[PDB]
Amino acid sequence: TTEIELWLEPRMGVNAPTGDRKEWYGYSEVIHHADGYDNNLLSVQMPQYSCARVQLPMLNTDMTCETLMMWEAVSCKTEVVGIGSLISVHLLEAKMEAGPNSDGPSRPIEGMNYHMFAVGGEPLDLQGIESNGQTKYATAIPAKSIHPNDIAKLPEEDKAQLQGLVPKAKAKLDKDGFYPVEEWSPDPSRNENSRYYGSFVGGLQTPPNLQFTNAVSTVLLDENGVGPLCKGDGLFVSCADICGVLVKADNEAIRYRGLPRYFKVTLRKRAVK
Amino acid sequence: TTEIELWLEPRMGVNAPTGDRKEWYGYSEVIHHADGYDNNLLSVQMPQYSCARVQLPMLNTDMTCETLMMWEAVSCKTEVVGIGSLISVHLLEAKMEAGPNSDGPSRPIEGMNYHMFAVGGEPLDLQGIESNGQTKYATAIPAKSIHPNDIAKLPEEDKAQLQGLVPKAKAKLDKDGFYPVEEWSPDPSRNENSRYYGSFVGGLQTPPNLQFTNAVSTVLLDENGVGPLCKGDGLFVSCADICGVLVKADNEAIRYRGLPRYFKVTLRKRAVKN
Amino acid sequence: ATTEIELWLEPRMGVNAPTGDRKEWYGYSEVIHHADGYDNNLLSVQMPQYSCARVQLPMLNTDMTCETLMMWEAVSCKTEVVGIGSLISVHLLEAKMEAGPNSDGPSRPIEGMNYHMFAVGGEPLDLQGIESNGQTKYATAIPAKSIHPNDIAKLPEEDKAQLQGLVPKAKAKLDKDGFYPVEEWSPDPSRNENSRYYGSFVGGLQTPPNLQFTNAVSTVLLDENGVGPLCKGDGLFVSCADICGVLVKADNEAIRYRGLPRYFKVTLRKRAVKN
Amino acid sequence: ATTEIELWLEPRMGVNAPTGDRKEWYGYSEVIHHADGYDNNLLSVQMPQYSCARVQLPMLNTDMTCETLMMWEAVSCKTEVVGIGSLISVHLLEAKMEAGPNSDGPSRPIEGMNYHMFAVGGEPLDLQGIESNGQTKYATAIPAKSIHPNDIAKLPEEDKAQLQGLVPKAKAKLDKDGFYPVEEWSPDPSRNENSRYYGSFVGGLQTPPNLQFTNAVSTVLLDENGVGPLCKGDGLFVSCADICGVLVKADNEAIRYRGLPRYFKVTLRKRAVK
Amino acid sequence: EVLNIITDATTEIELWLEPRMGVNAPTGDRKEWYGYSEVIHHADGYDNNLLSVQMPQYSCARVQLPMLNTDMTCETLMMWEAVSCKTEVVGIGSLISVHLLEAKMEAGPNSDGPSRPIEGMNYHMFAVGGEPLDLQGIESNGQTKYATAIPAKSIHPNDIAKLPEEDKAQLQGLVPKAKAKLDKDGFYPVEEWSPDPSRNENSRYYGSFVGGLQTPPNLQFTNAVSTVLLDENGVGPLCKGDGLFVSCADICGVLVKADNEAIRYRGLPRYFKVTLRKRAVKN
Ligand SMILES: [Mg+2]
Ligand SMILES: [Mg+2]
Ligand SMILES: [Mg+2]
Ligand SMILES: [Mg+2]
Ligand SMILES: [Mg+2]
Repeated sequence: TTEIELWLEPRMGVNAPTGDRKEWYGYSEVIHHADGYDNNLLSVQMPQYSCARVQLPMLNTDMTCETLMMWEAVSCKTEVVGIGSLISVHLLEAKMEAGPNSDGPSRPIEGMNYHMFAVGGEPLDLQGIESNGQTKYATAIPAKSIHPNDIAKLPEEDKAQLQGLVPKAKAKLDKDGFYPVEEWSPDPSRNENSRYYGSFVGGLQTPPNLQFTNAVSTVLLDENGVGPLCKGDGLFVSCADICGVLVKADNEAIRYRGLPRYFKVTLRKRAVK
Repeated sequence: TTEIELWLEPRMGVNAPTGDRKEWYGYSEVIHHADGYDNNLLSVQMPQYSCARVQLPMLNTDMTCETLMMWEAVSCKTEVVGIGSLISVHLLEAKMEAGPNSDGPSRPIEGMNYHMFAVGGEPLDLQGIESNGQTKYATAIPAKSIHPNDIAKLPEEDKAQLQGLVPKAKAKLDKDGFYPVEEWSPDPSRNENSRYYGSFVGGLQTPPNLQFTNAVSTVLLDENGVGPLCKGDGLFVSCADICGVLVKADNEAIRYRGLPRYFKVTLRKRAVKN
Repeated sequence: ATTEIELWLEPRMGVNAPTGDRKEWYGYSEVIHHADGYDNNLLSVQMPQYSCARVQLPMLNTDMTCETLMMWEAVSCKTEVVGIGSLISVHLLEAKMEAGPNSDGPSRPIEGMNYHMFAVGGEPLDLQGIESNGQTKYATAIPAKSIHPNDIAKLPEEDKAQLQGLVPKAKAKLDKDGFYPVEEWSPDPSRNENSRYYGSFVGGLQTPPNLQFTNAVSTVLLDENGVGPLCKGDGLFVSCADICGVLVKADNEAIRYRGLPRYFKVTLRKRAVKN
Repeated sequence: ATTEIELWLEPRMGVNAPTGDRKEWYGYSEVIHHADGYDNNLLSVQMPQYSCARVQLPMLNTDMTCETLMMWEAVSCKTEVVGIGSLISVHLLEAKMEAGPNSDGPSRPIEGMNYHMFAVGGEPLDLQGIESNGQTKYATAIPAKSIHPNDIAKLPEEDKAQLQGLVPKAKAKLDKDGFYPVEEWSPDPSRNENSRYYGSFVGGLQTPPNLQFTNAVSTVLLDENGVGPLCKGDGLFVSCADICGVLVKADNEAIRYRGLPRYFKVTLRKRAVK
Repeated sequence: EVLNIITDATTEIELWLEPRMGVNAPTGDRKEWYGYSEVIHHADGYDNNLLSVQMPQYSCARVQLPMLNTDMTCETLMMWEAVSCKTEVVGIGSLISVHLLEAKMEAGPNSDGPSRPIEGMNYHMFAVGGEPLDLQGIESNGQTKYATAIPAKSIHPNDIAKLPEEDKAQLQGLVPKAKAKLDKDGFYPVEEWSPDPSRNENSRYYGSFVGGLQTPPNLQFTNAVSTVLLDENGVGPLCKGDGLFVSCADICGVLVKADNEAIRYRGLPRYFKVTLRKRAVKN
């Protein structure tokens, strides 16, 4: 038996409280309707998956032996923190929800809620897609994010295929704040050594629906009673928690809002062949 | 136990990234309110079911034996991929969700959500229906789609019957991207060797509600512990996943949007009476 | 010992046949306005009704005088609303456009009130009558095209406000297809001891319709003592009503209800009873 | 050994009888305006109330002084709201039309607040008082048409803001039908040991009413020790309240609450007690 | 070290927790709005200082249980173990009111219709533990201006983390130093403090949130359900010092002012009934 705790901070676009965008950590950069067509869509405008690898106590001195020991993740407790902050109606720079001569409340955080968490023994497998195959993305050296066609490398005239399923558009979630949610999803064709759980509610004004409790556990064992086996004695957790949007007052454009997620994974030892 | 994996790409109307409509693959053609009355409704304006038959390993050397082996589908995992892409508020040509002089976001994908998947040992049985019996449909040779009255062959003065249940309007889901969702539904009076599961949320602005996970399975065994029996060593898989609509900015017409679905079907060998 | 029974029930939303002047709106209701029943007489074609049918089962007993008889017992059923995919249409005929007045957008889809109920019993489903407005004016026909609670209760005109509560005399059996309007009749929970009914309702004019369809789900009809509905006279009685929303006309924004057909598959067994 | 009990509870939305001047709006409330209770005295007919009734059961004991006595024990119940189909009406008398000003569209259907609760017990249901506005003005008549929390707590006027929280003195028994308003009284969870109540609430003015009806479902009334409500005095007490939405008037856009009758079927058995 | 249960070994506890939406007492100038928050405007906290009365807070209370051990230096002692509890929000029916004082009218400009009912954000949580509930701090806006009084009427996450002004944007993520214990009624704002899942090993909390300004409130109430407080090992919270700690917060929606369309939060009281048993422990 053993237990592992850690926090995953949100990666909505502004992924660090530094630089010019310092004051909007935990948010995305402002997004307009023609972005990606009038201009190049920035990394800071695309909410990304969070990820982390935890080094577990190394179990095998000689890895050449036929019978080895491995950490097996049996269950997990996970929770999104800071949900109470979403009741705010005094949001900075946010649009007022009232008539022209009023002094009413600001728009609260509302809209798209995308929530996923994953526990596995190796990086999460991702499948790429594009809502618009010809969306213009900015490029920097080094790269601040990675998009499906950076791997599939289809000709520019063939990028409409990315609106369906491109088998070459696959990747591993091997870097935090690097894979945009709107382009990558957990790959159901793989992820045999991982468990992921996701839900999505669209719309711009949809009421956010979130729960939080410390009395619920997610069992990670499969039908055979075997959970994720941590290769290299590494535990891989990943998440994504878009909780809604903020509506700017001046031009009504939006930023996504994310919240931190907590993990407590319970592991046992298993002998493998 | 053997597992079979495959993807079913969406057939919303623009069913291939080729031609003039190449850039809107995975979407439908633009739809206006008077389409089908002011003109002929196009096949690219009607989302259709996706289907595929998978050839399984041949099991029998002689089909006249009283006892034969058949592949039995016992369970399945299925998932709609690309759900995170539905958060986009920078959609091409989409209507802006803000005031007249603003520079706000675009409408995200929202509206009708029609999600169904099916696993069987033979093509899925379909039942035809029309919301408007007198809807005008375009015709090409060869046909790009098939409609209920193409089989029922009712006189034009009797097509209002298709707004109810016309028993002669039956078909098998035997062609990918051919049977429109708005005209064909899984036939509950048949499909004894298939299992289908469907859900529908209407409206044009409804927030889409979707889930994705790899820790959930659907048991395909019936009350007698028998799953679909693959006739001719063929596993038949069907789906249709309308995830909402995109609203044009210039004239506010809509395109349906669909997403690919994945299948992992678990099968075993069963001996049956012949 | 065992038998299965299949049948369809076509919707009875008002226009109950693809014949006559209203032929093209079979499966819909007649157009309804806010003052109908007040400035004019409300028509039966404007009132969705329950669908019902009696299925003749194989005869079980020869001498009906015998002390011990045999009855068919419905144990389970599968039921499904077919044609749900047609509700995605945004090109509905004569429908209001869902966009700015100077656009060329889609039509309003079928949305709004969803009233879904099905029933299986050994006798006609017992109904209880009610009125949302006691003084609603209903058209009169001989023979009648529909029946209303006061046709049975027969209260004086000045006492019809009682029908907005519960009038015990306002009771009937669902004994005629396309005859008992939904807005006036409900399953009677004070009876129906030999029937099983399951119903749900979601109101509003713009509510998104929420419907499911599958063939891997059954409904067990046995009660807490393991007894299902016993078919009297060797007759199986099925009932249903499936309002899936409304259509909004473009010219004056009035509405029509819309329904879809429902399928039944009931499994029955033989059961001995005392006469 | 075992008995069954049936009874109907008619709604007490304000107009609590099909007699008098407000005869035609039985089953509804009186019209409610925003400034009512401030511009005037709020009427009892403007406040939906709980229904209740005591059902006399067969007498069991010839001497209430014996150490061992028999009592009726309610083990399970079947309850249903009737008339749900009537909520589809879009031709409500005097109701606001939901269409453009030049149109001839349908009326507003019944929608908005849904407050549904039923209770079964061996004695009157215990209630706890509250006020959303402590200084609400209530009309007075002799005999009283309803009762309010401060009629029992008897706080001075300048301290009535306490009733916007928890005032322990504002307690009462549901001992009179069409007498205790819903907006002032809730079931008291600090008591009601000999009762079972089940309630739900969806607010707002335009929320779609969501209701179900079936005769295949029962509610078990036993507690964790397998004991149900014991009927003191051989009397069974049932209570309810079923606000199903509001009607909006066309002329001033004010509202009436609308309720529906509720049916009860309670199964009882004989139990010996000390 | 938890041992076995001792089989007068049980007891029951009841109490009410009144809402602390900001106006936390029916006294003073804000007396008439007890159970509500103070009026809130969009630019509050930016062009002025946000007040304690404008920030709904958690309710909490300690219940003194019967003393179990006379000699606290004994090797084997006994503690109260909370096994289950019933909890209920009272006054839910009051939320049907459409004649709310000073509330905006929901009708056309020349009409006389109903007021807006209570609707909007719903935040409902309750917690039962053997010690104060652990809290984790956060800020929706890092630079929100908060009014300060001596003594303080509420506490904010940066009062503990003590970050410099140019680093308060970290409070929009997870600042580990911003932790506290729910040890004071009407003092910890809901919009800044959440139950800390990295701690609270001796507490059980259950919460849900539905946002938006016009969302229909959805609440239930019944006396026929219990919440089992035992963990996976069959051990409920152990009450250190024979003290039972109950916490809650029940924002049920907002009231919209008619004159300027600004809002007040509204809360309702919550009831608790905790069942406890005697559990042996090793000191
Ligand atoms: Mg695989
Ligand atoms: Mg069949
Ligand atoms: Mg009866
Ligand atoms: Mg008590
Ligand atoms: Mg810990």
